[PDB]
Amino acid sequence: GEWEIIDIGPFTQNLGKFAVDEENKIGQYGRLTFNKVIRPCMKKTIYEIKGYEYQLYVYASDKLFRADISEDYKTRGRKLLRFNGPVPPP
Amino acid sequence: EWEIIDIGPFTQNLGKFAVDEENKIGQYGRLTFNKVIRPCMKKTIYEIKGYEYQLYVYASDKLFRADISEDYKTRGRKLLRFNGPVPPP
Repeated sequence: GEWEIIDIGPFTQNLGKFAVDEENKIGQYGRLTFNKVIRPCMKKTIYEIKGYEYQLYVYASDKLFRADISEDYKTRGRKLLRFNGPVPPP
Repeated sequence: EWEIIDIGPFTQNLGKFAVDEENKIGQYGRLTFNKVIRPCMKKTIYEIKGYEYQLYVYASDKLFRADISEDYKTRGRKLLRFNGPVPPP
């Protein structure tokens, strides 16, 4: 799915040390001394839209072509991937 | 993952862009755009942005709940929340 349970090895423990260190920067508690991270540890893989791809039946010089275009999400920057033809009508 | 969109002005505008970019390379002589017809397909491309972690961490022998965000591209980490003390899982 999008959520995953990971193990409590060095990488996970190091996350724990990071939490405590950043918490001491704020100070909502007393200076904290890192002990250990215990199970369970949850990992959420965050997905984001990069861009889009379009498939298009397009007439040019009275010839049927199949054109594909990629568009970026943030910038709407467009690019032509492929342009083949003539091809048969749907 | 695949989606059908109508052949309205926006779609036609994609057609105008495809022909124009083809003229720049030129693998089909000078072409003149006419129109785009059905069906038009749209595939939405997703990419990993980062990660969020839920931790049970002992600090000064108290059990806290910590949430940390980690970015995919930059490896940048941030502490989102830090509550406690909390009961053992």
